[PDB]
Amino acid sequence: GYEVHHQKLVGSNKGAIIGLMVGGVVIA
Amino acid sequence: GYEVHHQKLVGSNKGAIIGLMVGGVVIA
Amino acid sequence: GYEVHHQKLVGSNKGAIIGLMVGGVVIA
Amino acid sequence: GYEVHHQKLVGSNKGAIIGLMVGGVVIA
Amino acid sequence: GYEVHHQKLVGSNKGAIIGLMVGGVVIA
Amino acid sequence: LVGSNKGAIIGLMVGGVVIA
Amino acid sequence: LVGSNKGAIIGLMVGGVVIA
Amino acid sequence: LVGSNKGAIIGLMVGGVVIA
Amino acid sequence: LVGSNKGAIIGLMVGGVVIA
Amino acid sequence: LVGSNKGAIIGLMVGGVVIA
Repeated sequence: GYEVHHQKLVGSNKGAIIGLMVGGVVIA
Repeated sequence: GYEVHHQKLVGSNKGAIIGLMVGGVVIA
Repeated sequence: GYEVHHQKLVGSNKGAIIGLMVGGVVIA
Repeated sequence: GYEVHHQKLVGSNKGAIIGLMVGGVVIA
Repeated sequence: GYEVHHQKLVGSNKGAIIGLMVGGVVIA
Repeated sequence: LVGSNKGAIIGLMVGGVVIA
Repeated sequence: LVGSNKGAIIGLMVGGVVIA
Repeated sequence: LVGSNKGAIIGLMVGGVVIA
Repeated sequence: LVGSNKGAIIGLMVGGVVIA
Repeated sequence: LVGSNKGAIIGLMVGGVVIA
């Protein structure tokens, strides 16, 4: 179980690159 | 189980690149 | 089970590129 | 099962490119 | 079990690059 | 196979994306 | 096969996307 | 196989992404 | 195999990403 | 195998990322 809230991320970025992935949450 | 809320992300970005993927949530 | 709400993403981006995909949610 | 609500995404973007896909939800 | 809230991240960054991944939450 | 590759070569493909 | 590739080459294809 | 590769070469592919 | 590789070579691939 | 490798060579791959 996981919870994540009220946060922020700011500025230009190189993205997300991901392999074989099962059941994850990816914000990128 | 997962929960994610009220957050933000700001600025120009290189996106998301993803392999074989099962049941994930991807915001990008 | 998953929940995601009230969030935002801002700025021009290179999109999402995805391999073989089963049952996922992709916002991009 | 999945739930996603009350969010937004803002700015011009390069879309979504997806391989073989089964039962997914793609907003792009 | 995990909880993360009210935080921020600021400045241009090299993204996230990820191997085989099961059930994680990735902000990037 | 003889001679150089600068692009992508695949024997069998199921799903996936190739950008030259 | 003999001689150079700059694009994409596939033996068997199911689904997927190619951009030259 | 003879001669140099600067790109990508795959025997069997399920999912995944290739950028030259 | 004969001659130098500067790119990527894979026998069997499930998922994953290749950038030349 | 003959000649030097400056890139990446893999027998079997599940997940992972390769940057040349």
